Amino acid sequence: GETLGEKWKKKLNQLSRKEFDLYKKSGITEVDRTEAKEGLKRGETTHHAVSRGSAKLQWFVERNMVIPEGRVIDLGCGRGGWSYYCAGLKKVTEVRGYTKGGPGHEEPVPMSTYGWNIVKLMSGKDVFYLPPEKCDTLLCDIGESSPSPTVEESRTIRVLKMVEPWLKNNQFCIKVLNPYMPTVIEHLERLQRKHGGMLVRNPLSRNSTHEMYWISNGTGNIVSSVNMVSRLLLNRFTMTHRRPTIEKDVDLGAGTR
Ligand SMILES: N[C@@H](CCSC[C@H]1O[C@@H](n2cnc3c(NCc4cccc(Cl)c4)ncnc32)[C@H](O)[C@@H]1O)C(=O)O
Repeated sequence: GETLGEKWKKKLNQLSRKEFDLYKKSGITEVDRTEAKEGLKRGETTHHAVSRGSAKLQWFVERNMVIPEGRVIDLGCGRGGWSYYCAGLKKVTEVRGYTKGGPGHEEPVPMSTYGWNIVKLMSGKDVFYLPPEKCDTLLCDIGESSPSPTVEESRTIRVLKMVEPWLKNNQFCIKVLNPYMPTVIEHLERLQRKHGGMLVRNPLSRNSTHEMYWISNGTGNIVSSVNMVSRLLLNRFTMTHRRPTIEKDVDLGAGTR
């Protein structure tokens, strides 16, 4: 090839575990989960986001990169961070989340946070087998990291192919697990011409993944954005651990819509 991303990946795989754990959060942003974790351990059902995902999606929404509305589909919902977040938003009328669950996979967590009544989370659902449904907002956070970039290329292309029939001039935010492999870039470019949007790096993502998100509201050069991330992540190998920038987690409140 060999792409910058592929060079990054080789370096990452060389790291000792100790080096890996220091590198993965070096200079990133993260929300302080202390209060939420404690609440959730005690079975508290209000205010707390169930995962770091609520803040991650919030970052895109507060920047208008995706603007959830009407019927929201959340593919690979896990515990439900994206779903519960969207459920509290003014333009949102219904949230449908699908996730695999079972061994190796997070189950949805029931909560009584704001707007929980327009929300249904369904486990036991492999979205590769789901036929597309009409939706006003399509979200997808699927993509499992692997030491092998060709395994990740395969997973990423599977996701891109799976999501396309759900895209019908709607709002969207889709995880692209490995955006640097050449075949992925071709698919993304084709998809961009057809459905628009842009690839964006979220500052809350760990340095241990090259994930970027395809969001509906933006434009830009995919190849440039991907290389920018590869250079960033590579540069973060060169210095001692920079402690992450710590921000407040989201308060999702209580009550119905
Ligand atoms: N955003 C969330 C955090 C969510 S993190 C991502 C979540 O997605 C779930 N998951 C993984 N593969 C899945 C699959 N098909 C398999 C598959 C694999 C690759 C490509 C395709 Cl098309 C299909 N079908 C359904 N769920 C899957 C996984 O258990 C995790 O909870 C939060 O805020 O909390």
